[PDB]
Amino acid sequence: EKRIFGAVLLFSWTVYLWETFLAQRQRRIYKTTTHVPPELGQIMDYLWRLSGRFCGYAGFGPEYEITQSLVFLLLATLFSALAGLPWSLYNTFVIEEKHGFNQQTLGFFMKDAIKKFVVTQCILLPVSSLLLYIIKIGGDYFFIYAWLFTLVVSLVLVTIYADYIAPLFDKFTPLPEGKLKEEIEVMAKSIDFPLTKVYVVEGSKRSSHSNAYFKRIVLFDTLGCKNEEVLAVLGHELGHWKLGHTVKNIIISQMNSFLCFFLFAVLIGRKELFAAFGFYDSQPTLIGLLIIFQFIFSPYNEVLSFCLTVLSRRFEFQADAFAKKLGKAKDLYSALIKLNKDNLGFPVSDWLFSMWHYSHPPLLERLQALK
Ligand SMILES: CC(C)C[C@H](NP(=O)(O)O[C@@H]1O[C@@H](C)[C@H](O)[C@@H](O)[C@H]1O)C(=O)N[C@@H](Cc1c[nH]c2ccccc12)C(=O)O
Ligand SMILES: CCCCCCCCOCCOCCOCCOCCO
Ligand SMILES: [Zn+2]
Repeated sequence: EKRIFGAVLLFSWTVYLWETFLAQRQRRIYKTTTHVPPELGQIMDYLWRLSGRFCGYAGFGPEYEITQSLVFLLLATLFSALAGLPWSLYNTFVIEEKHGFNQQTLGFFMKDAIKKFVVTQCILLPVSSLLLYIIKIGGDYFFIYAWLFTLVVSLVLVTIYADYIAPLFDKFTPLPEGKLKEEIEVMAKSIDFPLTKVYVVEGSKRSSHSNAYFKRIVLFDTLGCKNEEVLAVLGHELGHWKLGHTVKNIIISQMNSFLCFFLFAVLIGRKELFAAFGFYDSQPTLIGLLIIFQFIFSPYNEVLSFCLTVLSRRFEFQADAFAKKLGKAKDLYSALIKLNKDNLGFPVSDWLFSMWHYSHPPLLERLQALK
């Protein structure tokens, strides 16, 4: 039990020191690189027991484990929401305000935060009661049904999100008739993309930052770029579809989900895993998920994150190359420079920090490839 606890905590500190090291190398570049390089002249000018206590003053005794688990889920997410709030306010209303990006008031910010928290609970708790029940009621192969249920939930959520969740938080409007709407339609036909409707999301209610999303096409209103540049960026986006990157990501995530539920099944009988974290008299299923998925699986989670980051960089070069294929390299080149400027991206990075962290290859590497 001591080896387990100690190893989780030492791994945490080790990752933290590695990431502090990397961050320092990147911060050094910001303080050091004080004029435009020549490669760039043309590019820029306890809680558990507390939850039981709430349960028993409402008339629910310890035998009601899922109930206590749902209380814990509420308090844990509330605690994390509350401790994140000072930081999010400072980033939005000091950093983002200072550099010209924030567009929202404090009242919008708090309305938004409460709504996101409520909607999260509306989905999280019912789904959690069922998943926990499934785990309890189906071994020795419970993990197959646990996996299948999370796959179905994931599928439902993704299928309803556009119509039923997203409009609670953002304003979507059809792209107006004009020259851009028609060239998008031409391009979509050209690749057999069954384009249905083009929408514009009013991101400017929040921020002047811009970002294109991956059926329907949704474009930020802050995306700005002239029409031929929007089209090359769409060309790139549609490359993620033609090349099957989205399907590969879905398969990876469900294979990973299968593997973790299997290993959870292997490990969840080990009472030493619970004792490591102060659970002596009981082994609640949810606490089990927490310990195994977040603490015990720690090294695997880190290696996989890193592997997905490398893969992501590879997919981005491939999507750029698909837009080149479509004949849009010159416009994509232009588009990436202008978005880098509107969003104030700094186009020099430390090679180690960027290898570890960047899901998108540095701008200069993307421009060279488009040439
Ligand atoms: C051609 C480009 C305008 C659109 C293109 N979008 P795309 O790569 O297809 O997809 C984006 O990146 C993926 C990693 C994510 O999984 C997606 O959710 C999405 O954020 C892109 O290169 N996005 C980069 C570049 C970028 C767009 N807006 C930004 C704002 C700040 C910094 C960088 C950007 C990004 O996500 O960052
Ligand atoms: C006995 C092994 C310690 C070797 C690695 C040092 C870990 C330091 O990271 C701490 C960073 O996080 C700040 C909060 O933790 C402070 C306590 O760290 C003391 C490490 O013994
Ligand atoms: Zn992309």
